[PDB]
Amino acid sequence: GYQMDIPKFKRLPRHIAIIPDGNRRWALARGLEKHEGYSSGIIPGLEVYDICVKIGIGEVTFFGFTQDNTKRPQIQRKAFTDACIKSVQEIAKRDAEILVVGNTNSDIFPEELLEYTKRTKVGKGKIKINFLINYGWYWDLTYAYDNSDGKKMIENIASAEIPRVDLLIRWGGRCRLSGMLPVQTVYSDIYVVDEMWPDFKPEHLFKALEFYQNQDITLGG
Amino acid sequence: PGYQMDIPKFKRLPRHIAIIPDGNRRWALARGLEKHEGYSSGIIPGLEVYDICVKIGIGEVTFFGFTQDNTKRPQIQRKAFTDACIKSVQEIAKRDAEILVVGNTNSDIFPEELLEYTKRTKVGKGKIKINFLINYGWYWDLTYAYKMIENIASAEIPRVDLLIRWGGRCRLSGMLPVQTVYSDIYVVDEMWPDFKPEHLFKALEFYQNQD
Ligand SMILES: CC(C)=CCC/C(C)=C/CC/C(C)=C/COC(CO)CO
Ligand SMILES: CC(C)=CCC/C(C)=C/CC/C(C)=C/COC(CO)CO
Repeated sequence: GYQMDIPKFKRLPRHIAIIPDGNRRWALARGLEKHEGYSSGIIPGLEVYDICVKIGIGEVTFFGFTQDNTKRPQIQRKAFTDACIKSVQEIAKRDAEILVVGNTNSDIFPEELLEYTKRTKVGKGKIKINFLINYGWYWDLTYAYDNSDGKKMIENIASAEIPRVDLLIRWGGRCRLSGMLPVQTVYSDIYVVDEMWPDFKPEHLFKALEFYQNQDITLGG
Repeated sequence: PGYQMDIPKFKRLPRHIAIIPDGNRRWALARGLEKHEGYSSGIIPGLEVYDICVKIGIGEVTFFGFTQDNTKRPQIQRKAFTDACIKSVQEIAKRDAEILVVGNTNSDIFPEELLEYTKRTKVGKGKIKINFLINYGWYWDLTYAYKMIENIASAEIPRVDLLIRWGGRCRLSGMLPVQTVYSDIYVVDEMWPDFKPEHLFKALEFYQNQD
């Protein structure tokens, strides 16, 4: 990417979840149409990827779009779907183990991303990058209720390949999960960046990691 | 002008508030008390939240009491938080509420005293729903189903609009994963025993400012 001066951390999360929210508000603030902000959301994700590789984060899960999101106008659906496709394809030009998780039994799931629905090594690998594409919390839990029993259910949710989230970072100033991986996020420390996702700065992630290293982790204990 | 600051008028209210009354052990340690001594100082704060919610007309409040995960803690701490949870429900039972306790009753950790409240119980004039999670667990809740999603253990408890957590941590600690998927979360840095009405007022200001 480009040269940064990255702070030293005493403790790092194994698995970060990213909610790249605020693209529509960012676009409206600059006098663009709501849907135009998604096309300015790709380079921020590449900056997150570059920082995580440099500091040695093992796994990053990006919130792409949910089944709930596909209720929005067509022009928005096309914009966020196009940006999700480009994002996965950009990580595919780099060093990663890519996994896409979402409901592939839908016309809404992009054909371009089917190849990534089993973990796929690109370049040298050595960081796990997950994308939630046509994901839904309800679809995720009900996958287990249908296809499992009892103790087995939890192990058989749709997102079962994605492990517990240590740190969840959300851009766009809202403090809410928007149904991201309810099972993996029961204990996650949540950090909210007030700036919209397209206004990403390395300091956003540095401040989130400073927050994480200051937390007492009990995982329900 | 009066003893207490007046309860503000809010332009938007949540239908359902979740409360995580965290920080009791850190509060106790900071005062030079033993870890388990914080819990008994967390009961009056709950009654203050109850009183304020009745005054503004909040429809439903769910209090995080203790989880199955929490019963991994030392016996002296388990007895302290269990005793304080029992007292809390009994104090609401002397007032005006529709009380529901949700939790795994199939345990010698679940207090016999609260079995009568595992079906929704109208006390006094009712007019507010008060829920307590007692020996609750997210894993127990989701697996209880064994349509299935609508038959989770906590099915009677609706979507949480606003979740307020004391003790400065921004995390759910497995509180109602299904009901909290879209919840707005407000964190109070002060430990729960240091509850002030302004904590709840600022949380409600936060909620009414959301889009
Ligand atoms: C690693 C890389 C390269 C990109 C990762 C970030 C990403 C998926 C950017 C695509 C833009 C996008 C649809 C963000 C999703 O925002 C959601 C919440 O607000 C839905 O509207
Ligand atoms: C409505 C009323 C009156 C009281 C409700 C609050 C209550 C049950 C107090 C009881 C003691 C207490 C605070 C327990 C909470 O501790 C948990 C959080 O950290 C442990 O996991």
